[PDB]
Amino acid sequence: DVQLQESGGGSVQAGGSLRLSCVVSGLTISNYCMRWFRQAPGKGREGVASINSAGTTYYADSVKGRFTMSRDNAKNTVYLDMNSLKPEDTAIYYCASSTRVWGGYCGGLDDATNNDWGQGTQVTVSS
Repeated sequence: DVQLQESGGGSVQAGGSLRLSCVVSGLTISNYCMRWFRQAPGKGREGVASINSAGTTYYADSVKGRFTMSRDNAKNTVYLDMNSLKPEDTAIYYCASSTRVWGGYCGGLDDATNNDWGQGTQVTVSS
């Protein structure tokens, strides 16, 4: 039974940084593509970052450089470090594992199929 629990969302001002956490239960996160998605207000859910079993990371065009994803295997937890946040980063950030893919590789960033999903965490970035 795969459970993902996000935390660390909050209000921050543009320029600032935040760190999100996603604690995973029922899977070893090293063996899967783990992912961050987000849904901005009124918008469809979008891919943000992902990390394959080799710990290689891929990032969406709009966040590359600024955002970084990593992994802590002893805690079975996945992080997103968001640096130089902008008003457009305001969204519910959701963590996911590509549970139903055989392989440790990642689908495309915007590939919301094959996943178990957490519940989301709110990030608000004021001007």
